[PDB]
Amino acid sequence: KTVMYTAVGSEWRTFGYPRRRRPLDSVVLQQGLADRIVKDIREFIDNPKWYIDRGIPYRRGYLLYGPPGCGKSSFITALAGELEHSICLLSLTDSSLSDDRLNHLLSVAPQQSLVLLEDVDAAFGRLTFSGLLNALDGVASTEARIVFMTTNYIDRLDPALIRPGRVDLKEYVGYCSHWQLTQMFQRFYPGQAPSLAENFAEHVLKATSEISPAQVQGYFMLYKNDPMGAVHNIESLRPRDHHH
Amino acid sequence: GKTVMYTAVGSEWRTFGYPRRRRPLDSVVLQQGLADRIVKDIREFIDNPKWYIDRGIPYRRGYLLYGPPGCGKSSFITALAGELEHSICLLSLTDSSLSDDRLNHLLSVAPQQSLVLLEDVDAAFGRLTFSGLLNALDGVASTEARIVFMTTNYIDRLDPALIRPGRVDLKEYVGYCSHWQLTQMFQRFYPGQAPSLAENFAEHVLKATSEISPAQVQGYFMLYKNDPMGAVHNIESLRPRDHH
Amino acid sequence: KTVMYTAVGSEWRTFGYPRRRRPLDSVVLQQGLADRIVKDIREFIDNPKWYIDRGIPYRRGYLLYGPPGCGKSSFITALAGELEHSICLLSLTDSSLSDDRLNHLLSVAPQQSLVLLEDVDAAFRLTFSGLLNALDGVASTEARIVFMTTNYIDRLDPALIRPGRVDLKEYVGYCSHWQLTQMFQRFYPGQAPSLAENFAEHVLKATSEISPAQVQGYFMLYKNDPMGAVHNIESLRPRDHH
Amino acid sequence: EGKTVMYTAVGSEWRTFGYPRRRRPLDSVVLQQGLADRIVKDIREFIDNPKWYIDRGIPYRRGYLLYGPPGCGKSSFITALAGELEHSICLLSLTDSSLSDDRLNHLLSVAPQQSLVLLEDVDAAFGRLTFSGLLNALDGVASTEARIVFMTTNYIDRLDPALIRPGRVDLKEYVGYCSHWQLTQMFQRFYPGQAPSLAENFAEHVLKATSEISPAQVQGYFMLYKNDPMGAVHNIESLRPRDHH
Amino acid sequence: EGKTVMYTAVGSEWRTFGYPRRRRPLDSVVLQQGLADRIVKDIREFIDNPKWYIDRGIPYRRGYLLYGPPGCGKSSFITALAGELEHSICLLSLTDSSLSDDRLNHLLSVAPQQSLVLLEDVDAAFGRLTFSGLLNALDGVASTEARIVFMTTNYIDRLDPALIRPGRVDLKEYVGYCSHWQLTQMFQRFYPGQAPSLAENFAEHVLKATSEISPAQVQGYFMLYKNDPMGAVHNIESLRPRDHHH
Amino acid sequence: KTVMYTAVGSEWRTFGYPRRRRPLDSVVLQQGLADRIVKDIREFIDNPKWYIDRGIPYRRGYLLYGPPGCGKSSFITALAGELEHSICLLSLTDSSLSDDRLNHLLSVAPQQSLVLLEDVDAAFGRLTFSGLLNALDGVASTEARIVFMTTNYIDRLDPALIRPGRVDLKEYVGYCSHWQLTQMFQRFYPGQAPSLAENFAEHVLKATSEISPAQVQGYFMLYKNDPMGAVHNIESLRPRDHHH
Amino acid sequence: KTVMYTAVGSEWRTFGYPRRRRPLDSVVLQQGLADRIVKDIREFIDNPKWYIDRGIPYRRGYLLYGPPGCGKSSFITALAGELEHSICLLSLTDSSLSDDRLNHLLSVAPQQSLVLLEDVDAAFGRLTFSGLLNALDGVASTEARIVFMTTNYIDRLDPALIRPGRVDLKEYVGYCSHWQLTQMFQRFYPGQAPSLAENFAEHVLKATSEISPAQVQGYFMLYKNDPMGAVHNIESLRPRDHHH
Ligand SMILES: Nc1ncnc2c1ncn2[C@@H]1O[C@H](COP(=O)(O)OP(=O)(O)NP(=O)(O)O)[C@@H](O)[C@H]1O
Ligand SMILES: Nc1ncnc2c1ncn2[C@@H]1O[C@H](COP(=O)(O)OP(=O)(O)NP(=O)(O)O)[C@@H](O)[C@H]1O
Ligand SMILES: Nc1ncnc2c1ncn2[C@@H]1O[C@H](COP(=O)(O)OP(=O)(O)NP(=O)(O)O)[C@@H](O)[C@H]1O
Ligand SMILES: Nc1ncnc2c1ncn2[C@@H]1O[C@H](COP(=O)(O)OP(=O)(O)NP(=O)(O)O)[C@@H](O)[C@H]1O
Ligand SMILES: Nc1ncnc2c1ncn2[C@@H]1O[C@H](COP(=O)(O)OP(=O)(O)NP(=O)(O)O)[C@@H](O)[C@H]1O
Ligand SMILES: Nc1ncnc2c1ncn2[C@@H]1O[C@H](COP(=O)(O)OP(=O)(O)NP(=O)(O)O)[C@@H](O)[C@H]1O
Ligand SMILES: Nc1ncnc2c1ncn2[C@@H]1O[C@H](COP(=O)(O)OP(=O)(O)NP(=O)(O)O)[C@@H](O)[C@H]1O
Ligand SMILES: [Mg+2]
Ligand SMILES: [Mg+2]
Ligand SMILES: [Mg+2]
Ligand SMILES: [Mg+2]
Ligand SMILES: [Mg+2]
Ligand SMILES: [Mg+2]
Ligand SMILES: [Mg+2]
Repeated sequence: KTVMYTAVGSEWRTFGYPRRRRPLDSVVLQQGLADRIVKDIREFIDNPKWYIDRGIPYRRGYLLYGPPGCGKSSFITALAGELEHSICLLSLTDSSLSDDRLNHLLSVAPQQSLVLLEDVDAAFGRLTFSGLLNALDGVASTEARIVFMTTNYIDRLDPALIRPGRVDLKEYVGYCSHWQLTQMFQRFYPGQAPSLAENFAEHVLKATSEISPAQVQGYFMLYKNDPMGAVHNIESLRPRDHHH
Repeated sequence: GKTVMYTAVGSEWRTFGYPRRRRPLDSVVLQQGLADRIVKDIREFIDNPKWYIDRGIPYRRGYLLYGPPGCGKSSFITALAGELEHSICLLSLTDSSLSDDRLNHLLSVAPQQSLVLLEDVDAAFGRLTFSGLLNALDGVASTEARIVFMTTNYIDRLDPALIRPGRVDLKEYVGYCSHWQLTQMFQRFYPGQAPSLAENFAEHVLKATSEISPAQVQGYFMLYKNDPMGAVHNIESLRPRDHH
Repeated sequence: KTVMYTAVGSEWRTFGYPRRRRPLDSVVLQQGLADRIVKDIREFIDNPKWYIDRGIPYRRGYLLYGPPGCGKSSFITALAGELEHSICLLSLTDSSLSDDRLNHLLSVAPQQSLVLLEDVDAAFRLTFSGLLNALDGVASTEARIVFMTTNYIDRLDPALIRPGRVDLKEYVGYCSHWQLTQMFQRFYPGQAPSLAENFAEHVLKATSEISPAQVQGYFMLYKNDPMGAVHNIESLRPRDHH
Repeated sequence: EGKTVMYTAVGSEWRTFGYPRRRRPLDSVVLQQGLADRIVKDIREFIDNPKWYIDRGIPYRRGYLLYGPPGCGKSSFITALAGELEHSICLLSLTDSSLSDDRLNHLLSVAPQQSLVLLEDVDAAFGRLTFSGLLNALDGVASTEARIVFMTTNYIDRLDPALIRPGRVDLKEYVGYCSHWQLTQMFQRFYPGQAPSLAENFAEHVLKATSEISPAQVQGYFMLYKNDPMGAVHNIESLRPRDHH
Repeated sequence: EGKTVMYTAVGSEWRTFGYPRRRRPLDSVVLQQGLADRIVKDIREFIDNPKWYIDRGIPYRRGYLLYGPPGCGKSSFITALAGELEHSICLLSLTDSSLSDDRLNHLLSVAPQQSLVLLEDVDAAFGRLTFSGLLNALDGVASTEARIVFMTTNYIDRLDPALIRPGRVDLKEYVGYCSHWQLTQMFQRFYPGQAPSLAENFAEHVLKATSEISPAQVQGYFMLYKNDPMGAVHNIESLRPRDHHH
Repeated sequence: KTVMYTAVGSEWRTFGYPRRRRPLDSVVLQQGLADRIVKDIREFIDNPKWYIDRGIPYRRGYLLYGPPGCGKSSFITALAGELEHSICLLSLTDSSLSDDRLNHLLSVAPQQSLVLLEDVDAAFGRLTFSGLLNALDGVASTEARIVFMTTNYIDRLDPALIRPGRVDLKEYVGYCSHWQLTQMFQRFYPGQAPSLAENFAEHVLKATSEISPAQVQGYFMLYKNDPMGAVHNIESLRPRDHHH
Repeated sequence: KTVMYTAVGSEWRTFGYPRRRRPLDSVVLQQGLADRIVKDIREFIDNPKWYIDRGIPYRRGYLLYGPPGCGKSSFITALAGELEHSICLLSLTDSSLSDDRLNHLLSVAPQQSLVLLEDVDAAFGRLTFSGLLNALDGVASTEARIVFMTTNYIDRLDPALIRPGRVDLKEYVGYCSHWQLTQMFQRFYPGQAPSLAENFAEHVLKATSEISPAQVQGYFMLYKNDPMGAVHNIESLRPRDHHH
């Protein structure tokens, strides 16, 4: 299972039921991206002695950035499941949250957890920019701590917030590649000819400029157990205005 | 069968007044095929949890009804709830007590077999933040077996991220009367008249008006109770008239 | 009598004494207007089955709009008396009133009452969407009659007063010839109709617009003096403040 | 013999303010010729004729607006009028933290009987009070009967017409700078038992030395010549307007 | 020997502020010739004539405004005047968190008898106090009798005429920079037993070295020449205005 | 020792330990300035009868003004020590401080104290301008009271705040004269030839346009017991930009 | 170990665990800078008598300024460890912090501690500018007190805040020199030929205009125990845009 924590005052409490792990394979990122992040984070988890020998704070931060519906929240959920880590949901835009409380919350994060700061562009007894920077990477910051940040708008982030030592790895999570379309078709319609996934991908890339994995999921939801339906109705993915 | 309304008191849902008489689905006249398409979609969602769990997809669905005042959004959602024997949870996003924390908890403890209703979601944009809403609707901590309905008169005011697939799965325009809605409404208000008389009413209404809401048609029929010939003879009164 | 209720928190409480009913006849609207509103509201009260058979929310809303002093508040008082209804005074500009409280207040309105929203233009704590959804939304209750007033209908959002929120909109204006003769005959009973005619003709020549409130105020200067009223009409010709 | 009781609002209720006050005699306030008589006649006709109102279905309420420049008789007249009618005065401040629409409605409904409710400087008003709350308290569905309201302002042009329409304000009176008649009347009150010809001399000369003079200025001048009517008549050039240093 | 009691507002009531103070002698405040006598005469005539007011139905109240530049004698005169009349002083701050229209009305109604209510810097005023609340407290239906109010300001042009009309303010006096007469009078008070000719020498030379000089500046100058009248007369060029270091 | 008081509500309380007196001689003001202020304040303390005979409020106020680091706070500390006076630290920018509280605090100041108002330019329930003027010199002001004000910005002070009777003596406290440089050198390096102090002063005034006593102190701190070091490294006092 | 304190009201409390000391050698500043600050601060700690004899307040202040990720927070941590000093974390942007509380907090700082004001540019019932100046260097300031300030933006600081006697030593902490690159390579890859560190430094300075030590650390983290990898992949440090 994957345990979710939320902040209640200065302490972390479980949020609802332990959740079924989303399998990492059920999230289709651009080719090699999932492997690169998993390798990076396993190398961090496996090498505390390398950090302590060199006097380096034993912490790592990740930033996933890009358009809505491309896999940021889903990937972090699946990654937590893959690493048997829990997730601490830390809201930076919150009445009770002070610099003092943030420092304490980061210091008492359950072990084997990812601290998740969603939509960190929207932050900027209340939090200050300097409080956030010094909690993430300052004199009092604690060790064995992994932080994930997300944003739709990396251009809005102050460079100081995401410099190495606060964010160690930045990854763009984008609209579907050819490879993501064939991989997603094969996951939703297992045991079809690879040639049929190819047919689907070629035609989607000709009917669209940009398509999110969320749109691809939503389309396959209209053709449950109907792979030929999925391949025949691709013109419906051509963008269409709202009614005015 | 009745329809139970819930409102939020703190972090919990409480019944709001009496159980209400179900509005029959047939008493709401949407554009041809629209009601059937939404009922089919939502029954397919309710009937297929295993399809979602097998593929690791969050078992949640969101609906947006958009369009001008008086065209059937609130009445359809009431009737739909009745058809599916679902209750309705009335969630006001513009509300002093509602924080990101409370919204997360309220969505997590929604009565089973309920539609969470967010009316006028354009008017939303401690207290609630835009990121808190997006992450409650589709984020790491969002709960399963959850159906959300949103409405707006102004879809052009909504941020794309709020209504992307995975937050909103189906968007439907609910507009001014078609020819078909006029004949269907005439036959419901004046049962056992010749179809030719409903036709006469529809043709003449569409020549006297550029746009007419179902609410206006209802209001007109209210002046001609049990007087179908009255309704057919006084259509020039629907030609728009200034306030004094 | 007519009972007035005001909101205390989420509940309705009586306001002062039960009031003497104002007779409907003592409020003089434009010819046919009062009869049309009474007929409409009695048809609503008498026809719940017509609504339920067709699946229509059993609710009706009224908007009276127009210049100060022409009969909106007085008519609603008299109408309540005529229908043996009470009145619930709901102030939309009020510190304690939230969307939640408004919903609950409309749901526990005493039966056989008119909910009165005076000066509904001045509302736009309560949100616009909260008001619209209380008046006509999923949780709105049945057997409910709402009256709205405004001096400024052009300031109202169309969504607030669309059919299903407001079912009947009526303009309440400055005196017609007919209102002037009817008012003269009520204030000076047992005079020749020709004397009411003399009064009306001369008032319409001395004035561009005159409210019933001004006509009442004028007759108050000539209590039991109908000849005084007919002789001093040039005093109604508009005169600046100093 | 009789006194005038002042009430102020404490929460939703009226309480006495200090001592019962000695009545100012109506004759000690000198308004323009006929004005005091017209207001007294109007208000006595209202007090004496409840049946006329009830028979015709008309709300048994009356409102008065006194308007004009500072120091011309508005507050002093209302004090003297209250004394003449053996009425108390309820001092209602519309600019006040605690005052809501709800509290105003309740305060007007429990006003001591035989009182004038006084709204001084009603131009300066425009939880907390709203314009609609004030209009509906003064003349709306829940307004109470046997109620007399007096409003004052220095600035009638700032008042919304809806606030002072008939049924909220029934009688509007301008209270202005001294007429010839007010000058002779004031001289005769401050210097009783002088020849009318001496009051005439005073009035003619004051109107030649001044464009505008308030009764408050005339009172202030007579205060410099207590028991000295010839002094008052001889020093009128001192009333010619003079800059601040 | 008499003292002067100072009161401040605590809520709706007046309380003594520190010790009873030594009376400043009226003669130790040097106003322009005749000004002090005119104010004393006016205020004694008010105190002595309640019957004249009651017979004519006139509110038994009087208000005074002293206005003009800093350091010319407004606060010191009012202190000395209070002492001369054996009156106490009520210090009423109009710019104050707790002060409402209601509280001001009550405070003016329970002012200790034989007191001057002092509103310093009344230009700076313009729940919480409103303009109408102040006007109606000073002269309105509920205002109380046997009440004397003193207002001061450096800026009379900033006062609304309604605040200072007769019946709120009955006497306005300008308190200005030193006349020739104030300079000779002040020299004779600081250096008793000197020839009038020496006070004359001082005054003539000060008026040639300065455009404007406050009594406060003259006091401050004499403080440099305690018991040294010839020093005072010899160092007058030091009163020629001199910039701050910039 | 010198006792420091701070305001707690309407009353004065001791702040920490009694402090070692800074010797007056250890503060080097422009030639004759210290002597003129000491003479003035001793003349005030010694002459209450002169004030009472003439009816003059027995109060005196002082304003020290000028650039940062030139001796205002250190002089007032040393002066208090020389006169065996305590110091009352009155902050005018303070949430709790009302007109009422300021009046009471000035009236109950410990006897034989200087009331110190630092940075009086920065002031302009809560304090008002009129409250401050009337506390300093008004009807209820108390006697035997000495106030010191400081500012870096005398041009920002309203003339009414610092008129005679509120402020009786204004003194500018400026950048080093030749005399202050030789005096400071002789204090930091006792028992050197006057010629060496001269060498130091001449060269500092050629390398600098403006130098504060604080800068001279800071320089001598780099050359403790090294007077030749001090004389040899003067080019280091030539102004240098920040790395920006 | 190194003990961290944070403010709780008017008093200092330990923050989590005593931390492992960062060795001073693990922080690579520009050549000679570390030695100059250590020498200065040891001279201050060792010479109270020199201060008391001359009447000089026994206090010293330090300002480290420059771009993000160049060694300000790391150096102060390591310096505290080297001097066996604790660190008091004082947040100037904080709801509860008044002028009064700041005065008291500076007066009861644990002995043998550095008071740390991070991001002092961001400060400018509640703290005022004058309150801060008078706490740092005023009549009531306490002795045996060491303050460190940092900023990314020294141009935003008012000169009065950082004048000698408030700040005694200002040091720029910048992007990597040639010397910092060879020193960092030799620390991360001990026992390699100096010639290899040289190869690394020359090539990094040709591929970059500016590189922070934080970026160098981040790069070496990709080549743990792979010095030839570090030397071969330097073109990867050439700046690269975020995906738009
Ligand atoms: N790369 C992906 N592979 C598979 N499913 C995906 C992917 N991206 C999105 N989805 C599906 O689409 C929905 C949204 O995915 P999610 O990861 O929450 O997107 P996101 O990038 O966090 N969006 P946002 O918060 O709006 O910036 C979920 O139901 C996912 O299963
Ligand atoms: N399509 C429809 N079929 C039948 N009745 C309708 C329809 N649309 C509106 N009405 C009637 O008109 C009134 C208002 O309908 P409702 O569904 O509440 O509108 P809405 O679209 O939610 N309006 P709004 O909230 O102002 O955007 C109710 O009395 C309905 O019975
Ligand atoms: N049509 C009318 N017939 C008889 N009396 C009327 C009429 N209109 C107004 N009045 C009288 O004038 C006064 C005001 O009437 P009312 O109905 O309160 O006006 P209104 O339109 O509600 N004014 P307002 O609130 O300013 O928009 C009352 O004293 C009524 O008796
Ligand atoms: N018409 C008048 N007759 C006699 N005395 C008057 C008259 N008008 C003003 N006074 C005197 O002048 C003073 C102010 O009178 P008052 O009636 O309070 O004026 P007002 O018009 O209310 N002034 P304001 O409140 O500034 O608008 C009192 O002392 C009165 O005695
Ligand atoms: N006319 C005067 N005669 C004698 N001393 C005076 C005079 N004016 C001012 N002083 C002295 O200078 C100081 C200020 O006098 P004070 O009466 O407080 O001035 P003010 O006019 O009230 N100033 P301000 O409050 O700033 O407008 C006191 O110490 C007085 O003794
Ligand atoms: N004239 C001086 N003689 C000797 N030391 C001085 C002098 N001026 C300043 N200092 C020293 O420099 C430091 C600050 O002096 P201080 O008196 O606090 O300056 P200030 O003028 O009050 N500065 P500021 O508050 O920024 O306006 C202390 O360490 C003093 O010892
Ligand atoms: N000069 C340096 N030598 C060695 N490691 C360094 C150096 N500068 C930064 N680092 C490393 O990079 C990270 C950040 O260093 P740190 O001292 O916190 O930066 P800073 O200058 O305080 N940054 P900032 O607060 O953003 O202005 C830590 O992981 C350090 O180990
Ligand atoms: Mg997301
Ligand atoms: Mg609706
Ligand atoms: Mg009305
Ligand atoms: Mg008045
Ligand atoms: Mg003064
Ligand atoms: Mg200082
Ligand atoms: Mg740092």
